[PDB]
Amino acid sequence: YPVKTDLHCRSSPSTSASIVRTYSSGTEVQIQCQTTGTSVQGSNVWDKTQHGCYVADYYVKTGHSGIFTTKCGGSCKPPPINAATVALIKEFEGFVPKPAPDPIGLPTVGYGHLCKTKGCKEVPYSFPLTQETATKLLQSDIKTFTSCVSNYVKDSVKLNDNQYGALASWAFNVGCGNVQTSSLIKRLNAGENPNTVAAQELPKWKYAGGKVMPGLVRRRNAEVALFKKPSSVQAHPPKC
Ligand SMILES: [K+]
Repeated sequence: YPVKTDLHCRSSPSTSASIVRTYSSGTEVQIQCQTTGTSVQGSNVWDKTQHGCYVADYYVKTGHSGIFTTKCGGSCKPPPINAATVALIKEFEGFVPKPAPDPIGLPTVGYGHLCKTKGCKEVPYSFPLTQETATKLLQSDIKTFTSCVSNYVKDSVKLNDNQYGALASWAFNVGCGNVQTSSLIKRLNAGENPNTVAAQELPKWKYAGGKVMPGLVRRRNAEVALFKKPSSVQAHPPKC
């Protein structure tokens, strides 16, 4: 069932409970079970979703007002990437304020955003982009990659925000399928010291067309330096 608005998914069926994640308008939810809690726009019905958190049923488009399924009788979103990670991706992707005017093939904008159309009008920000809107665009794009990193790395392997951000930057560059089959993920999951794994594995990802690319050597070195940058903030597994 689609949510009718940006809808908070809470740890209990209560507007006072902590927010586990927020579903954007139109996102599909599957209802495990329903319960009663805080009245929202005249309905006290709350739905437990596929993520194990609770949403106000008023904002889920089901065709029902009352409880219609099992009575009851979460999983934190990966965090946004930090400032240092954004700065690294901007260094290596550059900044493009507007799409090339009449492009051959699909253009880029912002910080390495590949457009789906030549006009790129499906991007939800006005052209030209500013540093602010390029960053928001990047935070949206990077969700694919923080999601797959956080999926493939075991939850017993704690990564700080710099480590997580470095992997997100790598993943964005190489794609999730490559992350999944990487020795990097394998060695992290075997319990090897993360900084050692990163330092040894990331520099291997330097080849294009059988040829070592200086730009990739440079990027992997910057990703290694970010990975090893000390932090006491845990990013993986997510906390909420
Ligand atoms: K995981």
